[PDB]
Amino acid sequence: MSDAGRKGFGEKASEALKPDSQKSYAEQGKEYITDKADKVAGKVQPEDNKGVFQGVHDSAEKGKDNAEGQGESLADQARDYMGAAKSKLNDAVEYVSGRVHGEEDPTKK
Repeated sequence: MSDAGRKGFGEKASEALKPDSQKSYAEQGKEYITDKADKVAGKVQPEDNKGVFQGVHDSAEKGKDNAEGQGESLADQARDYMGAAKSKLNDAVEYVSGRVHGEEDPTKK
């Protein structure tokens, strides 16, 4: 629940959720075009052709998908990790400072 500039983790975060690496998208895209060249061609009425499904199915071609300013927010996941480091750290330090000088010999050399 937030939205603002992030640290170096931001870039990586967006990369993690996304399909990193080449992914199988390589084939997905290619096949996508090949599928279009078939519809655009088949849709034509040359000296010989036919296809009633090519029309009713052409409706599926629709699909733009725009952008928007909503969804998840790493800012919420960060505040959780950060705040956890404080409580966890203060817990260790208090123990360390108490051991270095308290729960250990006087160290007389």
